[PDB]
Amino acid sequence: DSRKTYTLTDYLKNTYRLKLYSLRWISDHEYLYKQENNILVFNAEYGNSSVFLENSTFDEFGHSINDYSISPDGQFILLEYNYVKQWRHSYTASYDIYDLNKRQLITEERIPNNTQWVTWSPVGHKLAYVWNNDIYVKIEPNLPSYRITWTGKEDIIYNGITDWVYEEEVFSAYSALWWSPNGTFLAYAQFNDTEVPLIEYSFYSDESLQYPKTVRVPYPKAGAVNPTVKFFVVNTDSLSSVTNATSIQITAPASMLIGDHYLCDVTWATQERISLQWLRRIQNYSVMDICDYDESSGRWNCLVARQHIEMSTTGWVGRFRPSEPHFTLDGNSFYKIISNEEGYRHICYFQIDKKDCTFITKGTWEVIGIEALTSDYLYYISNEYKGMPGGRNLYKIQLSDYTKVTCLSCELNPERCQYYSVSFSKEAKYYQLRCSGPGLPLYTLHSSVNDKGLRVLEDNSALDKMLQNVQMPSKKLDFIILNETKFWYQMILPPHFDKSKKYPLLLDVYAGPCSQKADTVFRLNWATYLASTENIIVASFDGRGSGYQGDKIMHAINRRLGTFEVEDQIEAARQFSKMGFVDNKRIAIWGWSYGGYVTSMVLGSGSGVFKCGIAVAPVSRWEYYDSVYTERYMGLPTPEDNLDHYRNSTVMSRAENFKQVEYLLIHGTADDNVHFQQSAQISKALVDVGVDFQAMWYTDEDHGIASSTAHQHIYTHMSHFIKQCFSLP
Amino acid sequence: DSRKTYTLTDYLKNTYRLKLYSLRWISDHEYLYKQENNILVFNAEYGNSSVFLENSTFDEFGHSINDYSISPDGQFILLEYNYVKQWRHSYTASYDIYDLNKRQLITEERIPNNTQWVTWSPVGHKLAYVWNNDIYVKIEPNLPSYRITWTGKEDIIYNGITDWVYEEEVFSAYSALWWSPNGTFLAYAQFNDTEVPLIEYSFYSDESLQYPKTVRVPYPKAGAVNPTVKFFVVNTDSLSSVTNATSIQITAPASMLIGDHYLCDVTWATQERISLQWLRRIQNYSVMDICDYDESSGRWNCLVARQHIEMSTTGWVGRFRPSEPHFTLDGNSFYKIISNEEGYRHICYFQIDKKDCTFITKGTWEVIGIEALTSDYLYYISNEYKGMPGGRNLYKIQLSDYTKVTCLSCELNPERCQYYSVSFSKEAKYYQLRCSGPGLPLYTLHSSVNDKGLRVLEDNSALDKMLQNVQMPSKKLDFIILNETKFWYQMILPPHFDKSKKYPLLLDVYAGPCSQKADTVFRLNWATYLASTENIIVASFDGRGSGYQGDKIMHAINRRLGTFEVEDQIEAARQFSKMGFVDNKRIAIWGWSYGGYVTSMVLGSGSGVFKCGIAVAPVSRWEYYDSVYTERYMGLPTPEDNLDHYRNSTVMSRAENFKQVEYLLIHGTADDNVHFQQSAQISKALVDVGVDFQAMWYTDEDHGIASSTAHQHIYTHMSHFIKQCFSLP
Ligand SMILES: Cc1cc(N2CCN([C@@H]3CN[C@H](C(=O)N4CCSC4)C3)CC2)n(-c2ccccc2)n1
Ligand SMILES: Cc1cc(N2CCN([C@@H]3CN[C@H](C(=O)N4CCSC4)C3)CC2)n(-c2ccccc2)n1
Ligand SMILES: *[C@@H]1O[C@H](CO)[C@@H](O[C@@H]2O[C@H](CO)[C@@H](O)[C@H](O)[C@H]2NC(C)=O)[C@H](O)[C@H]1NC(C)=O
Ligand SMILES: *[C@@H]1O[C@H](CO)[C@@H](O[C@@H]2O[C@H](CO)[C@@H](O)[C@H](O)[C@H]2NC(C)=O)[C@H](O)[C@H]1NC(C)=O
Ligand SMILES: *[C@@H]1O[C@H](CO)[C@@H](O[C@@H]2O[C@H](CO)[C@@H](O)[C@H](O)[C@H]2NC(C)=O)[C@H](O)[C@H]1NC(C)=O
Ligand SMILES: *[C@@H]1O[C@H](CO)[C@@H](O[C@@H]2O[C@H](CO)[C@@H](O)[C@H](O)[C@H]2NC(C)=O)[C@H](O)[C@H]1NC(C)=O
Ligand SMILES: *[C@@H]1O[C@H](CO)[C@@H](O[C@@H]2O[C@H](CO)[C@@H](O)[C@H](O)[C@H]2NC(C)=O)[C@H](O)[C@H]1NC(C)=O
Ligand SMILES: *[C@@H]1O[C@H](CO)[C@@H](O)[C@H](O)[C@H]1NC(C)=O
Ligand SMILES: *[C@@H]1O[C@H](CO)[C@@H](O)[C@H](O)[C@H]1NC(C)=O
Ligand SMILES: *[C@@H]1O[C@H](CO)[C@@H](O)[C@H](O)[C@H]1NC(C)=O
Ligand SMILES: *[C@@H]1O[C@H](CO)[C@@H](O)[C@H](O)[C@H]1NC(C)=O
Ligand SMILES: *[C@@H]1O[C@H](CO)[C@@H](O)[C@H](O)[C@H]1NC(C)=O
Ligand SMILES: *[C@@H]1O[C@H](CO)[C@@H](O)[C@H](O)[C@H]1NC(C)=O
Ligand SMILES: *[C@@H]1O[C@H](CO)[C@@H](O)[C@H](O)[C@H]1NC(C)=O
Repeated sequence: DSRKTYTLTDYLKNTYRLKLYSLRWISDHEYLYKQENNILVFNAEYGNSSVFLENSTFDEFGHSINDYSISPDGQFILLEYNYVKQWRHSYTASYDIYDLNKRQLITEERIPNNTQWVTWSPVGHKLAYVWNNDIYVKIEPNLPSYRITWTGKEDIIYNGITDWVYEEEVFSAYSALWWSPNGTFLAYAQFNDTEVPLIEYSFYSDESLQYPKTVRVPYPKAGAVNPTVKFFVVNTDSLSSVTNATSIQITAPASMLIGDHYLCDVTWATQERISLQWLRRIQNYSVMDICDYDESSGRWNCLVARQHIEMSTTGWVGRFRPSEPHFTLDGNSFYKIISNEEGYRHICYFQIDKKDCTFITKGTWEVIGIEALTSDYLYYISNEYKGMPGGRNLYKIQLSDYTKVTCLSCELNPERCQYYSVSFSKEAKYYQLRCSGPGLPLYTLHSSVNDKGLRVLEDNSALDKMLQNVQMPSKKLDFIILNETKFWYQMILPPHFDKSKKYPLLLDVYAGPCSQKADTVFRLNWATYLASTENIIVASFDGRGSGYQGDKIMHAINRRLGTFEVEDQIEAARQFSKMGFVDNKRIAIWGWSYGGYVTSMVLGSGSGVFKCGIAVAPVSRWEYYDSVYTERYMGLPTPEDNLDHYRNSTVMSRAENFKQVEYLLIHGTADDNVHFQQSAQISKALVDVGVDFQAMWYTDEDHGIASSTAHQHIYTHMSHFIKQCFSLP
Repeated sequence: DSRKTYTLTDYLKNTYRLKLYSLRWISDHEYLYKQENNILVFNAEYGNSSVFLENSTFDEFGHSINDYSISPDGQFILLEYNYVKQWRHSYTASYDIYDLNKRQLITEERIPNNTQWVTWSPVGHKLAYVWNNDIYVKIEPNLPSYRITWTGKEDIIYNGITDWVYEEEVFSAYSALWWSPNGTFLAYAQFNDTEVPLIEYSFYSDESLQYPKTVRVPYPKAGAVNPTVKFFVVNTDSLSSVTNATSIQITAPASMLIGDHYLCDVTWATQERISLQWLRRIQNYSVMDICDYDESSGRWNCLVARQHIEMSTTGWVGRFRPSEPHFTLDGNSFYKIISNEEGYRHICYFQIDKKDCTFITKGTWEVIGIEALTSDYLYYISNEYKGMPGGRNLYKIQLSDYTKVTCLSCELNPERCQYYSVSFSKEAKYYQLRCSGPGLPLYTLHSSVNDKGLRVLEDNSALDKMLQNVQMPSKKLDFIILNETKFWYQMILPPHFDKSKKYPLLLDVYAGPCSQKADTVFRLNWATYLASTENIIVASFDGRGSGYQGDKIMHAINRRLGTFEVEDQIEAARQFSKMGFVDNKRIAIWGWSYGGYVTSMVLGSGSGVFKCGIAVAPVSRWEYYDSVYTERYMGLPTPEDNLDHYRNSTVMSRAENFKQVEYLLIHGTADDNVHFQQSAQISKALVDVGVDFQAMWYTDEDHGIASSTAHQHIYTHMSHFIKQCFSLP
């Protein structure tokens, strides 16, 4: 063979690029799509377009525009710029509104600078924005704001936005406001961080800064004091008629009030009915309230007959958070994903005043998500097809006859596409299918009335052509058996793979609870280069604790992080050698984040299986990590709860066993999530026992080490180390 | 040759220890010596001893005593324990006092815990001590203490102790207390750091600390707000237990009060005469005031007729600060090292009320220090012997005839001993010589009356014969010519050095202003292992800006740090590489601190001479370093002064050029001196141009990376690096 391989320059410089089809549905019939930096509107039924916004229109705006969003009624567009990333989801920016009718910018009563979030009402053109930790509402883009809260206080009181931990762990989103479905009410959460301890780290900034600055974030580590939360609803329709419109509190149930708790879900049901879920600090008990506006009293009431209680015997509640409800039009019933009697996650259907739900799906497989609900159908993604827990397909269940279930995606192109996501139009008339593997991604448009394919949106044939002429790795997804249970693994295999030759193996690890590293997604990444150019088999493996294959497996690491998930990676490696195509002298392991911890635990296990390993931004001790995530899996680090296992599960306690391996440790200094602290303590421990290792810090990089230069630097650095570890003299 | 080499373990585990003989003169006739934990008193004339303190006297004391300090009159002993390091000289400790007459510990009115500094008066047994930034005085060990200052305040107001920058740079000590020669008066300085910005960094502590802490130190960076200082004198003979102490302030001369300035020297002349020097923040103007106590007034008066002005046109004043005066018995005249007209540092004789001084020494060589003064002789150390700048000998000059100069150490043992330091008895009747090279250290005792050599104190006999069984490297000290100027170098040469063989070379750099790395001192260090086990030549070179050779060379880097001193190392290496025994393909460079800065600048120079190098705790940008040190050499970083060269002289600007070399960058996270920031900015810059390098941070280590485990770990890592850099294909 004489075609070039997939090299590291190829990966780092993005020579081979995936084409996407990111559309935004503006109605049941139309979607927006960015083409040549023009923004086009598409008729779904026929596939014709017009230009919605010409690429010339903001030439003389004077600012690089970061993003855009159109009022639901089409009359205005919101423009975002001066974007500066905050955490994983949060950022600040400047904003302006362009009147789409008048074809004019709006210059009075403008959204202030340094605004933290902004949302259109779901209908019409109301705006809700958060500035200086307070909520404000405009009825019309050009009119003065109404202030909603007066309590905003930097790092202390958050109205309508999350604090660090609620952003990262609880909502995995920044905003904490929820418009009612026709824009009348605005629901919002308020977070109090007064007694939450601060993480403190240096930020060095450009070299022109003489003194480093101290970044200080309220961040509760395990067992520490948590933010408290309150919930409010204001009637925005009365702001123009009243001076200071009252924010009506809905208090948490008495069974949450008895101690530390969380607000873990907000979902509107109807115009006058909202639902909330709370979760005790011990994350095995949740309560859903369903609350109705009492018109004559102006107050919200949650009838105890409508409360629903979820609880767990074998582990925590939900995959990561208690699962969200989906309401039928009338708000009298709802669908929720919950773990059945066998431990598998399936769709359960509730009436709002009955506690017992009815299961509409079942089997040894799981529903991944509920994607849309019409009067006749519920659409959902699952891994049912062919018993492949790492597969994804779109299903449709007939509401009047549960035995009538159609796979809408399975057989469309079943050699090329086993992993789907979906985007439904506003009332589910159309759906876009997004196939992400095991062949090249494919984007298709479908009409829901007949379930027929309307046209191919993006098929990536341009790329396929280029890839024909490159020695690509292949991928093997399969299982092995242990104690009579299936555990999946995938392998990125060098081109011309030969079962008779002996290959070096790199074990790629994440292995956190409900993770999945063995799937059917097509990826171009570092592993691609390693299999293609360096002839390394890159393996991953879903051992105990992993997701989408049921509770028996997922909860097996309940309260016991740093055990089975760790042993099973080692076991995985023993089984690859046993396959006879793996050089037992050249087994490596590497992981980022949770994977950094597992890699490190495996390297300090004293197993003899691995020659070397790389840990990037690892957890090193569970007490250093955040309360919400750590406590969900570990409980509390108190003598009466689970301290023994917190202390027994640190990387540092294994320092002496790192004498047997070559170790590369890497961490960004401004990592606000897994604090440099945690690698500072691994390195100190290794020094203390006289172990030599390799280290790299990334100045002002966070958990993602995602900046362009640093991204390339870290994969270059790691490549040398892998090659060095494997080099044969 | 079947003998072992001096290995890396040998260096790190101190297999071969230099024996010393540290004594403390107590009179003109006797000294103390710590022998097998016992304290012995020696009579100098005869060499006989008695036991002063038996080691077992405190067997059941409670804690391990860190240090002892006997009152000058021999009645009491101060016991130091609970020693906790602060900066380079500062610490806190606890203290108890033992009465040698009553043979019992004092239990009444003990010195408080966390005492910052304590000192006996130079006669008798008074005590002055600092606690919570205030000065206290005990006339008797058991008597209640009088409080002298009430202004003391953490990180803000310092009485009788220094702030960070005065400790490190100005006094190079922590005390700011000066007893008068018979203990009547106590002179002290007060520092005010109110507007001095804080350096902040993380400290991680032991594993069990859940949240890292932020250390905050008042530290002025180049051009920032400096501390302000005041000077006071209190009569301790007139204290009341009923009235607050009265401190008489001596204000600085008007020509210092016009702007930012420093207090740089305090030296008592008599019982009632004290001298101070003040230095302008632009450190090329200093003035000495001489102030007499006015028995009528109770005030101290500094007659302008007694003011002494010192200035430099080519650089700064004094080697690092203006030199100390050595007064005669009556205090009417004094001796002081100042730069002569040829820019060589020589002894000048001053009358207290006359502007001009008289140089009593002269020549193209320099006086290192004045060590002792009698009515007949001044004893000094100089580098005159054989015009060797890196050698050190003891001389006496006859005060009535300056032509009568006698060398007291030159001829004692020329082959073994070319580097001396001395220690005189109280009245200069006896002196100790410490020879420390080029052969093994040798300690001897002498009498001044006829310069008889009484006896050998310690000759390092054991070690000598130990070393005979090891393949010890040799040291070569020589010079090269650059523009008709002699510049010196040293090479640590491997055993059995073979000039027809080609050796790899490591350039060991410091190169700071007034530095000296080519000398005759005998050292057992990293370079020793390198030459002996690894057969690497380790060279050091003293180029422009190096000290002890006149201001023509020392001042060449004035306002121009990171130029000639960097250029000169490259040229040295260049020249070394053209010698026949140097492998021009294997030349490395390393430095710590200022040498880390030079190493990095050299590596970024684009010279092509060096294949690899190591920088430990380097300065990277002069604006990050402290004011006193940096401004002395660079002036102010304003466009009206020397900003451009502050910006021309960064490691960061040279990042591109690292592309062609292998670089290891190492720094401790708790470095209060050269802040981690300096390396964080280096790392970021290399990341930004795409240059691979190696790195190592040391959690909670400071500038010395000196804790036993970190020490062994750093040298282990560096050894691995150098060996890898020097391996052939
Ligand atoms: C399919 C999916 C994945 C996740 N998450 C997002 C949060 N994520 C954690 C956020 N912080 C954690 C983290 O960063 N570490 C944990 C231990 S090592 C570092 C992961 C796990 C996956 N969510 C989710 C979780 C909570 C609310 C909504 C969605 N849903
Ligand atoms: C023979 C000698 C050496 C020094 N010094 C001590 C202080 N030292 C500086 C203290 N901080 C500096 C430092 O640590 N860096 C400077 C450049 S990189 C880091 C060195 C230089 C030599 N002194 C001295 C200086 C001032 C007062 C009294 C004595 N005398
Ligand atoms: C709108 O109403 C709120 C609540 O009634 C007012 O906020 C209160 O103001 C008082 C005194 O200023 C504080 O002591 C209370 O704690 C505040 N309560 C809350 C919930 O913030 C607010 O001032 C009103 N706004 C206007 C413009 O009148
Ligand atoms: C956020 O929480 C703190 C308590 O954790 C509240 O602060 C207290 O407020 C009362 C007045 O109602 C004071 O008397 C207390 O002394 C305060 N305690 C502390 C610890 O500061 C604060 O009001 C809360 N903020 C809200 C709800 O906006
Ligand atoms: C959105 O839903 C709200 C909530 O029901 C509607 O507000 C009510 O409108 C009816 C008119 O039929 C009145 O009887 C009630 O007094 C209103 N209640 C409140 C609290 O405002 C609102 O009309 C709907 N808005 C739109 C645009 O359809
Ligand atoms: C230490 O210095 C600060 C100034 O740096 C002094 O504070 C000033 O005090 C004067 C008189 O009391 C006031 O007029 C100023 O407003 C203060 N300035 C600032 C910036 O605080 C402080 O008093 C000094 N302390 C001592 C003991 O000398
Ligand atoms: C140390 O020297 C001081 C300063 O001269 C002595 O104090 C003076 O002593 C004389 C007698 O010799 C008295 O007439 C003065 O009134 C004293 N002056 C002051 C300012 O106190 C002191 O006696 C000496 N101290 C010791 C312990 O010998
Ligand atoms: C703007 O619009 C047209 C697409 O029809 C094209 O000429 C141009 O490439 C577009 N893109 C720009 C100006 O970035
Ligand atoms: C697409 O074509 C139809 C005609 O069949 C027309 O009515 C519709 O408005 C067109 N839509 C767009 C977005 O161009
Ligand atoms: C929730 O967890 C705690 C401790 O793990 C346990 O004692 C409690 O009974 C649990 N609740 C349920 C319903 O199992
Ligand atoms: C040394 O010897 C002399 C006797 O000649 C004696 O007086 C003196 O006290 C002795 N000194 C010591 C320190 O033991
Ligand atoms: C220092 O602390 C110890 C133990 O806490 C205490 O017993 C002792 O009295 C203290 N020392 C002084 C001088 O107060
Ligand atoms: C001495 O002065 C200080 C501060 O000025 C004051 O706090 C203290 O009360 C005074 N004490 C006496 C006894 O005068
Ligand atoms: C001190 O240095 C400055 C700045 O280079 C210079 O202008 C001046 O001549 C010097 N001061 C004296 C008193 O020589």
